[PDB]
Amino acid sequence: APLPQLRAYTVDASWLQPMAPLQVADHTWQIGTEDLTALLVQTAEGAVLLDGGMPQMAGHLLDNMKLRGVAPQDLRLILLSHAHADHAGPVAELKRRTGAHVAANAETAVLLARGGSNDLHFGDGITYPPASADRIIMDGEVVTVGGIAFTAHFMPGHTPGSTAWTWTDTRDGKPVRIAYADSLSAPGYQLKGNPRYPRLIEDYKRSFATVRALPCDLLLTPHPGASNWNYAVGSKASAEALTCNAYADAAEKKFDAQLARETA
Amino acid sequence: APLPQLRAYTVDASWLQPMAPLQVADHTWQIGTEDLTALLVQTAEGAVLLDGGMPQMAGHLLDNMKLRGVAPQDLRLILLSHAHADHAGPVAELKRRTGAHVAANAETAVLLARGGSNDLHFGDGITYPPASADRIIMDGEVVTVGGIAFTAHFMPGHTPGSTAWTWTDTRDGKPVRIAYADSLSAPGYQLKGNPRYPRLIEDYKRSFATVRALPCDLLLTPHPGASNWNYAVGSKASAEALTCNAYADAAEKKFDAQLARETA
Amino acid sequence: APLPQLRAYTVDASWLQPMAPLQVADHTWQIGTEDLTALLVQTAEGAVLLDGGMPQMAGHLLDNMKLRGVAPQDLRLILLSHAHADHAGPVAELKRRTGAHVAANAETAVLLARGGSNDLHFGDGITYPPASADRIIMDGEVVTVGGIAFTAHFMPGHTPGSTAWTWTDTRDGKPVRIAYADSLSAPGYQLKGNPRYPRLIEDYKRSFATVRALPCDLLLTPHPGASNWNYAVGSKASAEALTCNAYADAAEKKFDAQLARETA
Amino acid sequence: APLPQLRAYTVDASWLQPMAPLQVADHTWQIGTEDLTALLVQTAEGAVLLDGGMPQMAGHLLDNMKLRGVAPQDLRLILLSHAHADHAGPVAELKRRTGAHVAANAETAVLLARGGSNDLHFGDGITYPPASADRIIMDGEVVTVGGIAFTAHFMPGHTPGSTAWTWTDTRDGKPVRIAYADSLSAPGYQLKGNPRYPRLIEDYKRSFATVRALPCDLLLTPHPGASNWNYAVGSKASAEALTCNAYADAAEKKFDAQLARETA
Ligand SMILES: [Zn+2]
Ligand SMILES: [Zn+2]
Ligand SMILES: [Zn+2]
Ligand SMILES: [Zn+2]
Ligand SMILES: [Zn+2]
Ligand SMILES: [Zn+2]
Ligand SMILES: [Zn+2]
Ligand SMILES: [Zn+2]
Repeated sequence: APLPQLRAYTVDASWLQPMAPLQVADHTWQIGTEDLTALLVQTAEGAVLLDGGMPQMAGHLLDNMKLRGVAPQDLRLILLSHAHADHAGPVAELKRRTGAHVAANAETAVLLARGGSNDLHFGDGITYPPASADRIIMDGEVVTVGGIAFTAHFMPGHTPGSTAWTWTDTRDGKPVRIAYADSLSAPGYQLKGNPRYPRLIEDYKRSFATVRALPCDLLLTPHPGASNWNYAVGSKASAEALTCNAYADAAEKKFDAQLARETA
Repeated sequence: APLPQLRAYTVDASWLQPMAPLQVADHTWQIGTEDLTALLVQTAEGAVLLDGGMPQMAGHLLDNMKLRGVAPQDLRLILLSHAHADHAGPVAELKRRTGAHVAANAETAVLLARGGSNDLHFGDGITYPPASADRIIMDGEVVTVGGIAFTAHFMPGHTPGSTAWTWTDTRDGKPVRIAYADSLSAPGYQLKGNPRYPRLIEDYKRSFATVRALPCDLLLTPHPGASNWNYAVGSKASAEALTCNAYADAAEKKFDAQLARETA
Repeated sequence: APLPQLRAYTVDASWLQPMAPLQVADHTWQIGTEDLTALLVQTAEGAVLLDGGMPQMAGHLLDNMKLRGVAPQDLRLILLSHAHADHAGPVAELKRRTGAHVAANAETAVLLARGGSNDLHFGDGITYPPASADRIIMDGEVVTVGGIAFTAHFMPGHTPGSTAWTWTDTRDGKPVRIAYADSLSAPGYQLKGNPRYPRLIEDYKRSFATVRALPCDLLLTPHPGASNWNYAVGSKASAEALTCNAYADAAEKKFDAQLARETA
Repeated sequence: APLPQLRAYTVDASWLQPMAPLQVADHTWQIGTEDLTALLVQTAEGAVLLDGGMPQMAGHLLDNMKLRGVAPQDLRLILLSHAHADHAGPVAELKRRTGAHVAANAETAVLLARGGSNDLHFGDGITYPPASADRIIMDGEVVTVGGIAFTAHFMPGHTPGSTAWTWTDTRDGKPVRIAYADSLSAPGYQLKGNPRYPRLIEDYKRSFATVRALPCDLLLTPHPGASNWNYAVGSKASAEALTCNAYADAAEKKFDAQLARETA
């Protein structure tokens, strides 16, 4: 009986279903797949990418950038929600092909640098090509590109380095406060007495409160279904989207129920 | 008028004054200099080093280990308070010469990896040879070597990755709770509205409360004068040592006064 | 039509077929699988591992070390032939579980650090958990553990960092010169005018001559079939093994034929 | 008697003497100091920097780029001769302030990543802020920016990763072959039987032959005096410059004399 073969990270088909750019605000565009968010922000001094999706999405992202008039060398910065394979997947290839820099907090930087391996909960089950962060970000630090200011808000739990990003765009010149909040799920995590993450419960509980207080007129999430976006229906995509409060409340109720189940 | 020459990091002579090993408890020894702490813990399965001091102290540390019967290959693990040049200085050389591993949190790992350069407050003024952390530690995580359990307690402020370490030794078989608490100083830091560390004040304030609640019968600090140790007087070294409460209280009063001065 | 799913690196079953330790010489043991070499060298000051095989072989290797009386903390050093997933696969996990250091040349170190990704020929098709090299080795440099001296011989081609290792063991006290020579295959490589490896042909040709001149009484290779070893037949495993000259000659004839085919 | 204080890397004043940009060819400019080369190549798609000089030269380089009409974000790529502090000094700061990428061979990448520490000959005596290489280059590989093609030629000896760069510029539309050849000095090196560089002599001897055969109408070197440039005399700076043959011949004669002295 030989040792088992390695298994690939397979995902639902809708995560891999390309879509054309969908405008979110004057400078902000969804350019990922129907079920994975990847936000392009276009400024007068270059573009910013927030998340990339799965590793095989690199070519799709570059195609959608080209549709927006963004050449590979116009991509200045890549920001991340968290460094799991389904959001940071293509970062290594994008850096090689664009010359962009990556900015991340220390926790995200170290997980990105090992390609998602030795994950606190998944081990080596979900890996991707490693990448190096070029700028280390602190909680509340402001990153500016072309006059648009992105503020980082640390929200540990789903990963130690999970981060929300806020910025103000316009909608026909009128200001709109966008919040790109990270996942608050704990998929199959051991929550209580986890030797690799002893303070996991306390971090999640603080993070629910962080998300509740974000300045936000429009909430988006790395998995669009988590904030009730439907990228497939085009102009009506944001009709049913949740507020920050409703997203945090829904996430905390699932968390408390999962914690009670684990206890029992 | 040419550009200025580079300047070396020069320190008080007492920081560089070697001393013979001083026993702290049954398994725990101070083996650094009169004014820089470096703790050796000897177990049945190898030795642990907490801090190393300045870069030029590598040979002294190895000599003092040899006096304790610890061969270079018996050093299993290096733990750190924080990754400034006067505590993590010799880590790169010690790893090369012993085969030890380094364990650190993500913040300390990334600062260690750039040799203290691009420091949030010191820039490139105080650098040292870079080293890589082999094990990333989470807050409250327990590291065990030879049955002795070290628990990490994150106390950000002096650096983002500043860490206290606690363990229980014996004194002639009777248990003694040791706390190696990091610095709580802010030497020349901009505290308020610092763009590189927006939440510095909140982190320090939480850290004062963390240090107050450490389980501790005997407090030690990377700079021994900060907890009123006097390594030079041998057996009487710990006579005047502060409690955790007194150390945190004294540190917070200096912090509040410095913050009021900066305001004015 | 969605993007393709990621594909796992699947290998022949015999590569994953565990075997008990097979003695090669007084201090040297094959402890990998029937079709992947992993050599354990036991000295008076600890053990050395040369190669590890596939990522999922970490537990098997630790089990076979335990059968030899080698505890996890007795493993001092890991050396590599080359940093493809089928030889460096488990290195990251072995370092975490043993405290060993890894020594490698600069080329191997950088490929190991990206987990085999962005391979000059395979792209991201064959990746594994990244690891960091602790000691960088130069051509002809001698690494000594417990009195046993390993000499590195660079033989670029299969990877830029491909390395042969030589050492002298005994067979009942009588000296035997062992050569662990790396692969000389070019599986599906573009050899001529390769933009990522412009001097590939010149490097292979020099490497054939390097292997021919190795001091060698007993040749072993990362893939045992390449030097006509048969690990499955126990005591007769080395009966048909090739000399260094015959291995290099056979490899060069395959290389020249492949190069003529590519031309045509 | 305390341990010695750390010593700073001090250099001759002329190495730190700023100068205004000096045109070398239609697209190529010397923008470093009177005694340290730093070449700016301006293309239609951004600028390339070859070497930076000492760590404290970062601000000067950015000022001289601005005089040439090159904004910080127009700097696309940094190439290096070798990763000693007097040529790679400011690379870390330049990357942070420009968003440029660094391309280097594996040897140079690993020395750059440790900030020049653990140098084969200098130990930790001459360090600088570490930086990460973003693109790894192979011997003979071509790097293209804005249509201008740079070819790497490995010339190990002064460091293992020492590299010459060649490209074709114009002088009023007429082609001129430029060679930026690395140092061939061995300042205070142990050449024979060096345990850290066993094949040093063979590498130098091959490198002399590599430099002799470079395609070259105009030779430049990281230290301008080595190829008889005089940056201080402006238009006459290149009057007495050596050919590639004369530079290699002069370097080999010094090398042979130094080797005979070491023997005696
Ligand atoms: Zn996730
Ligand atoms: Zn996800
Ligand atoms: Zn400090
Ligand atoms: Zn200090
Ligand atoms: Zn291979
Ligand atoms: Zn193989
Ligand atoms: Zn040099
Ligand atoms: Zn130089």
